[PDB]
Amino acid sequence: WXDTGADXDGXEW
Ligand SMILES: *C(=O)CCCCCCCCC
Repeated sequence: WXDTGADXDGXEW
């Protein structure tokens, strides 16, 4: 869990 969103570059998935 974490895989689907570090706080900035991308978003969810
Ligand atoms: C949450 O997304 C944790 C990531 C799961 C790690 C599973 C190991 C993968 C390499 C064997």
